[PDB]
Amino acid sequence: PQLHNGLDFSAKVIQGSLDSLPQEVRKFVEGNAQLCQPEYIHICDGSEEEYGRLLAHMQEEGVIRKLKKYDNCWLALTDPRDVARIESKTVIITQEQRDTVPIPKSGQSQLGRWMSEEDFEKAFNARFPGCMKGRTMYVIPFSMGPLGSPLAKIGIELTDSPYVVASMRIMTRMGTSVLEALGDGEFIKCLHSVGCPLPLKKPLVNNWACNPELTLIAHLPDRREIISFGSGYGGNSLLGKKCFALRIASRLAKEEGWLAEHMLILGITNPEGKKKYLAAAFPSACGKTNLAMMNPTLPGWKVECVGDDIAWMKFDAQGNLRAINPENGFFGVAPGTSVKTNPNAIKTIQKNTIFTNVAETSDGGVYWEGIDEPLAPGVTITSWKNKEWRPQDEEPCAHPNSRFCTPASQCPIIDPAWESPEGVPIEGIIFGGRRPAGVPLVYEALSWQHGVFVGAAMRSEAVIMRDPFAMRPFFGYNFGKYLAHWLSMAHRPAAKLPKIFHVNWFRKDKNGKFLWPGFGENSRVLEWMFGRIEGEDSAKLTPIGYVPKEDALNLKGLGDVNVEELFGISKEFWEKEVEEIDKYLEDQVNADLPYEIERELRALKQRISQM
Ligand SMILES: Nc1nc2c(ncn2[C@@H]2O[C@H](COP(=O)(O)OP(=O)(O)OP(=O)(O)O)[C@@H](O)[C@H]2O)c(=O)[nH]1
Ligand SMILES: O=C(O)C(=O)CS(=O)(=O)O
Ligand SMILES: [Mn+2]
Ligand SMILES: [Mn+2]
Ligand SMILES: [Mn+2]
Ligand code: NA
Repeated sequence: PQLHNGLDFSAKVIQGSLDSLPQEVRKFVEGNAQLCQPEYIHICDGSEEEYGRLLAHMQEEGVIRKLKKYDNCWLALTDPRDVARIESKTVIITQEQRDTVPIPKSGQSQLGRWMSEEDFEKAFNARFPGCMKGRTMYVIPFSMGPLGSPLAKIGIELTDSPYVVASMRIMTRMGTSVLEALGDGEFIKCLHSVGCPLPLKKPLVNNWACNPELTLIAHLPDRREIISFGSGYGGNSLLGKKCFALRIASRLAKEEGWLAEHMLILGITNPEGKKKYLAAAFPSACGKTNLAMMNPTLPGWKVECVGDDIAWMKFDAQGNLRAINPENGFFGVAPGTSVKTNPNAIKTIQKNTIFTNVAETSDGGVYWEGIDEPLAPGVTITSWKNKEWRPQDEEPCAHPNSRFCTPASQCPIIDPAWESPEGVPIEGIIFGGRRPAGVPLVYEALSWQHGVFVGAAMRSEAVIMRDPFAMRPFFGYNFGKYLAHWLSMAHRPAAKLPKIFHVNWFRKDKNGKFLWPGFGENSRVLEWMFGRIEGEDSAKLTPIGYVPKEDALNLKGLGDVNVEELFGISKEFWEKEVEEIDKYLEDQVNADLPYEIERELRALKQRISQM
């Protein structure tokens, strides 16, 4: 088979074996080993020992610190240049631009960023050759969704970051059982490098290898490849999450008749013990995680979490909309997480949890803005920038996009069906964002077509930005075709279309205070939705859809909440709103805008005119 050694990197394999790997997985590893020139190859087995030893190695290297207050919890602090998903360096490669984004009239699309094959190939060749010199290439075999669910898909991530390996063990199902379940089946090829070959040319900040200048997160859906360079952070480096499970998957979903969405999934149970599942799409930093593991204030009600971020949904042969959480953990925002805003998070993150860019207490614990847990006198705080921090410093102690990475299995209210291979049946879909004015607390769509329009029309504070379906950063293909795909669900055989709602937690009076207390009190909104799905006559028709009737919302124990301002619908506001939606859709979607969405816009405009 060889004149010399071939492309045989067997000699550098430090765990597992290239002979054990399926043939196509072997080619992927060896081809990229030849390209990236790692010193060693580590094939991940997913075991506790591997995990423990990896964490101890990172500990030795100064990459993570042990949080000695908790049971097996860890803290990573990044280079301040590498702190979040970067949309501007995120691209999708296709033959035709129009398959990736609609061609905007104004010239700049907000619906994705296309790059040509030719331009990507140059970018790739300027980055990856030799990029892993002196480092270990980890081979991470992972399943998005419960192992052997008919809805689950398998990936292989190659990375030179141990932090990514650890984080992927929490956020996916990874190891030898995935390889065994995979066999000779297809898989998504995920390549990641932090982009800092040894010896280091540039100096390392906070022991966090990254390369901001060359950062590029690419998707090649026709090759089933995700190729990410230069960032070690979250959605840029944990390739199963946004890159696979939203961008690549949304495209697969369209081709195969299912849906891959930026949605939490929760089970809600009323005082009678009657149970329904709801899916909800809010943009990043707009409260999915708070809702997904809500502690409902209303007596007798019970919320259980299936997932807090991604939903894969498909109508089964019975016509129920079946949803799975393709993730295995929560990669949740840390700041804001108190006992009051999110008690079930506080209990999940006690053990086996990795923290990134939060502050550290002198007694080995974690701190962040809005934690609402005062410390004993004498307890001092090390910031996320590794410096001493008093409450009267100008800066925050934790970065605003600082995160925890915690196993889903540890959540006290994790739903008993959260790993059922068939998924949970969705009966309602909720859209929402941050709107300080105009938009009531809750309303219900008049039809599937109106509901799809409601999704398409979503807007949210960062400056109120457009974020249709909470998917603006994540569409794997043409948004217009995405809308067509959603609308097509109405013509499926026996499909039982969920009720669609829109919510707004963030409406404010003219002094800028929140008109609604929210958090646990949002169970009062979910009550209404529950009843409306049941067929109850609790709804009054308005121009924008159905709102709750007077006294239909249980406001017992809230007292003097202003229903007037909170449910108010202004003609003047909504005239402006429809005009802005019209111009956006005309500019950003144009020829790919489905007729039915145009019709809903014309209908909404007409209903508003009659006010
Ligand atoms: N006023 C109000 N704010 C809320 C509520 N729920 C969440 N928030 C706010 O939303 C933020 C937390 O939401 P995140 O966890 O960042 O949002 P997310 O949707 O999980 O974001 P990703 O994980 O990045 O997708 C904090 O600023 C909270 O104050 C609510 O019911 N009322
Ligand atoms: O931005 C989001 O919606 C996230 O969930 C965080 S990340 O996975 O993109 O880093
Ligand atoms: Mn070393
Ligand atoms: Mn998200
Ligand atoms: Mn979240
Ligand atoms: Na560090």
